[PDB]
Amino acid sequence: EYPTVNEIPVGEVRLYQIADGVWSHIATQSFDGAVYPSNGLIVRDGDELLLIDTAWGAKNTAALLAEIEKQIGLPVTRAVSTHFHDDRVGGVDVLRAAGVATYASPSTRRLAEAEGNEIPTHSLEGLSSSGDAVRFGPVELFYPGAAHSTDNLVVYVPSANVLYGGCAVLELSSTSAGNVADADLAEWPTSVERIQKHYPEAEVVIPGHGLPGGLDLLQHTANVVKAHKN
Ligand SMILES: [Zn+2]
Ligand SMILES: [Zn+2]
Repeated sequence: EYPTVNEIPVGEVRLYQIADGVWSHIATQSFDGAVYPSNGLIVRDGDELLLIDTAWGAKNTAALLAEIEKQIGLPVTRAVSTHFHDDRVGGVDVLRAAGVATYASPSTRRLAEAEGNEIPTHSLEGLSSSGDAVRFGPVELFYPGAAHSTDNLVVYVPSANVLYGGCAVLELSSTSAGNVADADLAEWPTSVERIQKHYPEAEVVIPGHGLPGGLDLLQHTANVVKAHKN
C-alpha cells in the first residue's frame, strides 16, 4: 500500500492518492549516513495544484515536478514550506525557477536564511501566534505552537478532512521524536493538543516521515515526546 524506503530509491518520487484531489508525495533522501522517506502534500485547486513541502533536494524536487506532470497533468502554481529544514525548503530554487510561487512564514524565512538554506519567496502573515489559522487556496494553514521546530506549520484540507502534520506529527511506529536539535519538547505536547482541539473531524493524519493513519497519530506523538523528555 503506502510506499516505504525499500521501495523508493533516492531521486525517485512516488505519489499516493489520499482523497479526491489530495495526494501525498514520498521521496527518499540520505542524511548523515541514513536513508529516510519523507512526505509532503499536493492539493487540487480547480485546474491548478498547491504543493506543500519540497521533496528534499533540487534533484528530488525536479523529479517531483516531473512525476506530478505525468500522474496528474496539472500545473503546480504555489508551494508552502512548513518549516525551515531542508526536507521542507531544499528545492525551493527549482520550484521558483519553474514558475511556482513559493511561500513560508516570516519566521521560517528568517530561520532558513540564518541556516544557509533556500528561502521561499513570499511571506505568509497571520501565523505568528499559537492557534492562528489562515486560508490559503484549498487549505487552511495552522500554527499550533513550537514542536519539532518553533516555526512548524500544519495543513488541513477541509474538503477531505485530511490533516498534514509535517514533522510536528510522528508516525505510529515511531518510538522517539527523532531529530530534536531545534525542537521544543516542553511545548510540543501542548501544540499537539491544540491540533487535536482544532481539527477533531480529521480522518487522515499524515506525518512528515512515514505512514499516514488516523487521529491517533496526534496522541501518539504527544506520548512519545513526553516519554522522550522523561
Ligand atoms: Zn525538521
Ligand atoms: Zn524532517
